[PDB]
Amino acid sequence: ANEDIVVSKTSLWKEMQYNRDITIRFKFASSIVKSGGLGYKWSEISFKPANYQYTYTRDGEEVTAHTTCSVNGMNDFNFNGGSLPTDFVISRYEVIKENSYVYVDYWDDSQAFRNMVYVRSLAANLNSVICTGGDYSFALPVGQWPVMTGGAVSLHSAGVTLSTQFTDFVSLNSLRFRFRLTVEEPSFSITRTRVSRLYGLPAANPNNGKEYYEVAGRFSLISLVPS
Amino acid sequence: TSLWKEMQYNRDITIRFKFASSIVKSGGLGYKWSEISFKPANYQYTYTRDGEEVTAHTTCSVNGMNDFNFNGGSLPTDFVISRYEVIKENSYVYVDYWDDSQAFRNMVYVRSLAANLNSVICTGGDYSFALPVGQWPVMTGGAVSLHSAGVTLSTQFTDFVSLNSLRFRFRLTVEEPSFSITRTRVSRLYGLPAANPNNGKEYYEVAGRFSLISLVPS
Repeated sequence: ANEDIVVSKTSLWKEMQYNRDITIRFKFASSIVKSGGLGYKWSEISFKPANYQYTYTRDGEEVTAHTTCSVNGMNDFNFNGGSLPTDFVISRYEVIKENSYVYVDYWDDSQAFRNMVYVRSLAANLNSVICTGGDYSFALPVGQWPVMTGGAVSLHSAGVTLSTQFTDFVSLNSLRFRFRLTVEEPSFSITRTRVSRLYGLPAANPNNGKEYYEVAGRFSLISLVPS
Repeated sequence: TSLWKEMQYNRDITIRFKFASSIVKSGGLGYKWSEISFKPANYQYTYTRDGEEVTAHTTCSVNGMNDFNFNGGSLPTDFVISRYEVIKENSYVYVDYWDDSQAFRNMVYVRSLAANLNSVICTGGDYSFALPVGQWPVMTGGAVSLHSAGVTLSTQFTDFVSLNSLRFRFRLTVEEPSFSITRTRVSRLYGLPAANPNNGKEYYEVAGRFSLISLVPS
């Protein structure tokens, strides 16, 4: 239909500010696929969305939170040790750099979260976090194993998106925190190759054995409330 | 204190979108492909509704895709596809939508959203795999129909203002024709592969009606 219709009687409203602490814990995931043949070649090392769930205290209440971490704007690198069946090769491996973004979707079970409605403005003041790459060994059938090591980026808050999903009957909120990246030390390399001194975070072992990365701070919301 | 009231905006909607794919060959002799995957795709267009010319933007992405593979053998000369994506009934297609219409500008303080949309069938086109020697295997077919499964309102807050967008989620049903890869044992599988999901179409279209209830100044 193509119409405009008045659904209620004029009412009174005012803007109210809400400030709340937030703790964002998340982690990456990777997909590593080998090529067939003898076993010296890898076809793909890429980032994959990863979920994390946890609980933390805020204002004397235990808050249960869920996050999903994904990346965008990743860069494709490769390593060609040669065309022989016995030459080490990585056809494609992803690296996040300053032209990439990390997104962390966040939801929590607090009444404050469910009550985010008619939000006019939302700003976040979050600490940065450094994500560093752990080692990843490439187990060749014969010979010493090349090892990817290093790499690091720091994450900096760059906007927040509030999403409200409308299904057959009710509404569910989600916040997406976007992070811009700055490359940091150490650079990454692959032992036993001439690949070294590159900056950014590869997808081989982005969590470096950590159970999660954490970004904490506060965010303020200004919403329209009845007057 | 300000004065506000709820308004309902009923409008027809035309959603045009398309897929994109990434096809990466393995280095070497030329018989191995490493990946065939879906990638997000943007589309922009204009349409008319009750006298107003509406300019719209969409971004189409998929989630829950399935990783298939074809292993013709471990010899350098055997055709292989290490990983190709297929959307099936456990997958979702999402279409983000924005338009420049006056009604869309009032979608800031939203009480509810509803959409009644037609379904659309997306069918795969052919994709040839040029081998160094021998006849070329061709991936052909595949199809899914898209069914509206919810709408999400997104508001992006950056340094100063807020940008709104709608995300339409579609659940899928597999349809005829099934897909296969000629010159191989792979045949009659159901779902839409990432090889050529647009089948030479400039875009796919889903149209219907949209209902918005929001709080606006009095």
